[PDB]
Amino acid sequence: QGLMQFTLPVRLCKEIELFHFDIGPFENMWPGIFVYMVHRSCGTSCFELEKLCRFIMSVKKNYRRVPYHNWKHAVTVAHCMYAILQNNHTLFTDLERKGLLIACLCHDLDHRGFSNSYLQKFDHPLAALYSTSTMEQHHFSQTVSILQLEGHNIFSTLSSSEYEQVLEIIRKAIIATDLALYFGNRKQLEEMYQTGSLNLNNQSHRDRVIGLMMTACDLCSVTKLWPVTKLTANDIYAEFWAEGDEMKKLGIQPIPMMDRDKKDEVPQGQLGFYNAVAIPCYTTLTQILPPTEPLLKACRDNLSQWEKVIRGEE
Ligand SMILES: Cc1nn(C)c(C(=O)Nc2ccn3cc(-c4ccccc4)nc3n2)c1Br
Ligand SMILES: [Mg+2]
Ligand SMILES: [Zn+2]
Repeated sequence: QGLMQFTLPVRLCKEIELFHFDIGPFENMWPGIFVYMVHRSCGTSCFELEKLCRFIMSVKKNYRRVPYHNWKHAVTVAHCMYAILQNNHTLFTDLERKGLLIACLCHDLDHRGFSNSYLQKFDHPLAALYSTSTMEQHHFSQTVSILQLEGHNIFSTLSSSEYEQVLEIIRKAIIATDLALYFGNRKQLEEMYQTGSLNLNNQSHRDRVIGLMMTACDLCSVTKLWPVTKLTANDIYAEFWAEGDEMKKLGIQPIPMMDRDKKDEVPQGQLGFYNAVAIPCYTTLTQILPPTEPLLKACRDNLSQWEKVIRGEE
């Protein structure tokens, strides 16, 4: 009988319920922040704590020391999904809520800071094992691996068929973080909502809405207060530019997003992205799940902050 709660300090206990929460620069608190989120989202009974803790720590170990796709990203993306699940209490099964916080913390396992594009032009062995969504099939592969280490099976009290449902929600959730897949997924959801045929009882439909949720959580840097958003931009471009450096070494002109000699275009490159991906993403999500409106508001605040960078007012 487990009378053992995690409690956070007052400021965190209050801020962590808000969508724009920043998990802070103290790495050693991030595991307690995740367990706290599982317990409130899912219950104290969801996972054997010894097993949960061991799993968290093996996930941490299999994230690399890159500027953006790192352990802090993992925990950030999982906090966004917690906030979505907490403002949509009744819409999700017990299994989706277990699976989705895990999917979020695993979604970029063993990321090296390179796009799928660069793996295919480098001719990386993972581009032969997996032809599309290369890094994403790999992240799911790494998650099965850690799940199958001794003491690390956190679903060990699910039946054979419940266990297979959760691993299938985790798989689809990780594949959907392939931003190449998002454009189609969002248009479909857009039509389904506007012709009125979107049904949350239809598993193929649920699967699209989770997919969208995964895109929203993954991109949640654009939904933070401006000082966080802006400082996280530096880390994103530090990967993008290292990737352009590697493209130039293969003898290919990278796109300007990856070319550090084109740092000047960055504010205009963020507008493109906010208009072409982020605003559309958080728009369709608010339409399907009205309580996520604060992600769209925050996103429109950061688009307005980037227009102010261009008009030389910062
Ligand atoms: C959060 C977040 N998650 N992702 C995947 C992104 C992203 O993809 N951001 C982007 C998109 C397109 N861009 C074009 C340029 C750019 C720069 C200089 C000169 C010219 C163009 N910069 C861009 N940045 C952001 Br934010
Ligand atoms: Mg990813
Ligand atoms: Zn990610």
